[PDB]
Amino acid sequence: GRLLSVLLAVNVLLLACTLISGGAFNKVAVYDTDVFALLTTMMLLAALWIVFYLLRTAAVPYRDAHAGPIWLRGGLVLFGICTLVMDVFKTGYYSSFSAIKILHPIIQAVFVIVQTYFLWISAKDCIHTHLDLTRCGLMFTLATNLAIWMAAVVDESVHQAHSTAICQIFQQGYFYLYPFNIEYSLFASTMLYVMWKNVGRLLETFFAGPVLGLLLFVVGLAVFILYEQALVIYYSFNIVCLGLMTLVSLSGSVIYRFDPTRTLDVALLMGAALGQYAISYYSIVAVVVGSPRDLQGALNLSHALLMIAQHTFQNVFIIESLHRCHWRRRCLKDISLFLLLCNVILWIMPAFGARPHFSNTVEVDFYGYSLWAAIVNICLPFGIFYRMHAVSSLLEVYVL
Amino acid sequence: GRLLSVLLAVNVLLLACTLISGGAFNKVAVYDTDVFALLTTMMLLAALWIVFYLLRTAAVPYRDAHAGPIWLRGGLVLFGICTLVMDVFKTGYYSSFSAIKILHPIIQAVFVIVQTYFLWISAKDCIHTHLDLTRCGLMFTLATNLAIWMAAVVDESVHQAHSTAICQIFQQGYFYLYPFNIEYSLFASTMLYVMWKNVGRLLETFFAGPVLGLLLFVVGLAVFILYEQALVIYYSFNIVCLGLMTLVSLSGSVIYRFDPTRTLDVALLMGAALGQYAISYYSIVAVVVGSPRDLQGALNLSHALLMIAQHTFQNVFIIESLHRCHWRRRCLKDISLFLLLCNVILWIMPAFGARPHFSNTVEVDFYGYSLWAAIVNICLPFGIFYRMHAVSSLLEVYVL
Repeated sequence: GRLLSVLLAVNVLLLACTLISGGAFNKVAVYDTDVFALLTTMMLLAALWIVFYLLRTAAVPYRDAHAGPIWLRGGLVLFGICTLVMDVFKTGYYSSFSAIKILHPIIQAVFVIVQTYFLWISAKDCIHTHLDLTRCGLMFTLATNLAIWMAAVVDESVHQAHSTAICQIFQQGYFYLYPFNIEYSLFASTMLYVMWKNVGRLLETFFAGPVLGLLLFVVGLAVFILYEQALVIYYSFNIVCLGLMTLVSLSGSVIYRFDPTRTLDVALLMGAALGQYAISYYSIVAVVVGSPRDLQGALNLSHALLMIAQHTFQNVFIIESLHRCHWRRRCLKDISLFLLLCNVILWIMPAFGARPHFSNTVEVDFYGYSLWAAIVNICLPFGIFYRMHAVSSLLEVYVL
Repeated sequence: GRLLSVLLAVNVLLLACTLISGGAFNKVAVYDTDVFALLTTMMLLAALWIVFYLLRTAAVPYRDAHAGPIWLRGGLVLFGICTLVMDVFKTGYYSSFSAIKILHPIIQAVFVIVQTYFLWISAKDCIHTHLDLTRCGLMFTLATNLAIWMAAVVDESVHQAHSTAICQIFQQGYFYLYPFNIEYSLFASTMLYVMWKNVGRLLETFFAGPVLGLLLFVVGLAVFILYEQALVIYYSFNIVCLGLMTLVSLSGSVIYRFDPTRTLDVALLMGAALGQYAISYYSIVAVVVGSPRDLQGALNLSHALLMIAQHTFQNVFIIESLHRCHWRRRCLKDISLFLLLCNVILWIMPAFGARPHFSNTVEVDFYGYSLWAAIVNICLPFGIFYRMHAVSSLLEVYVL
């Protein structure tokens, strides 16, 4: 049943994985035609099951509470809208001409609309019935989102590596919104998995931190808009933000030392941080084996090490605060604010920034454009997910 | 605790993964020096924990029964000995000259000896104490085996793609035993994971089948020794063996239709079959997008489809028999014998055969030598694992 559903998801996802990675990395010709045909079939079958579930459930005597956190649902709709805009540019590019290539955007739009509505209205639904059928359907939808994710990463790693009409605005706009589509796939997959296990079950502040964060929030805005090289202040600000975050988060852990449903929260928090760990690890290798000891190289190495340290210490601080000061209660409510404001800026740059991010120029010549682009496309969405999860967790700590 | 141990394993394995895949696929120079330094550190720390566990346990009031099946332990020792022989060729190649390169074989030999002894004498041990410390140690050892597995696959996919003294016998012999080392890593990882969850818990035949299998067993021997191209009888025999296996396994399912601790057994059986599914999927793509409709192409496509069908139907037959004929009880004991004999030959060819296997010549020009070799090295060990698991399961069915 559950194992069968898992096996099904894995087996069908494995079939998509070889089709996506076999027809794109072969030598004779790029066979992406069957990739779109299978992807269209997956969403159409996934959408058909979803509407069937909606029709037959218009069952769930008890409702979950932590299954649908607002940050998860909000990101799904925000990236779901971006996926719809991406599909508009998808069809807008198709102003020429194969048939399944044109079909793919429309069926994708229908699937994302239906899936977003279904997840919004059934995020915390504890299905007590049709357990056998729904588990396969939920897992099939989970594999569908991961199949789109895998295809999107491969498609991005091919067009970006290899770099008619007004299409330029339609093409580049379409290719700019891919990370948002990948973000939607990651956001849809985690909530589908949350519902899959949720089947057949019944269950005052100081005036120094926020101002420091707000100026960092304001200065962080002034940095990435400036670039919309010969600049080293982007690294300087990021080091200061990460360095301050590392010390501030660590200090909060010291204060606690001086004086349930969380399992998924830690797993998502620690698991999503692996995306930045991997990027930093590749960055560290590229600077100790590649570029010499220069200003840019030293700045990149310090930025990667500070990213690792900040992720680790913020994670341990959030974990400790989740488990749990006459004058330090206001301080504790103040530490969370500085990190929360500093997490939003560290969310904006990777998400809304350009695909060839500034903070990676050595790992470009060290790993090549294609390999480094693939690594970034695989890992950075986990960084965005971690940023949102950390913002939500810091809001929870402030509430507590 | 358990999650922390998992996180630890994942985090340290992720660090090894980027180091192995970053220092080998970069552009300036192949930085495998730090790969051996980290790998040596991992086993040395893993070996130190294992002997520490052995010394302090020379605790476990109750013993598991299905945790250490004989096929799992036997394969570990068989491939553990092969790993020791591989390490002998490893040091035997080092008849020149860096320092850690020479150290790596010796520490690997110590680690494999200690780990094989530890797994043999503690396969079914239900650790009721030191749960926190042992779980991290078991998971760290699990990541150590996977780190060696990942390094072995990358090392194999690099030397094979790029193709002094008598070393030729020392080098080629060393490079021939890599799949056995990878097999040991897969075998060590699964039993380490079996013990990780086993912490803090208290729990007559007919005369037509065997002769058909025995001649197929004998003929199968006569095939692969012949090659130790212009030959198409290897495909002809494999199709006959797989075709007969597909019909025989399916027929056994029909007879049943006419009239607990297994969760890991199905997961290992179905999960390991993914290795052959992936190889077949890549083979199917290479023949419908690449080579035209020729004798070799049609034979390869039929072989891949028959592999998929045989794996699926054998899996469902084994699963159904695990859940569970006045004159058909002898038949049921006879169906298992034909598949069991036919699984041994289908085990011998991928394991003891040459690295450029005969059954893949199109997926060579379609995917390139490097990509196809990497795919085969990733997937085929799962096929060998599945063959052994199927042999053990068919023996169990014959006993039942």
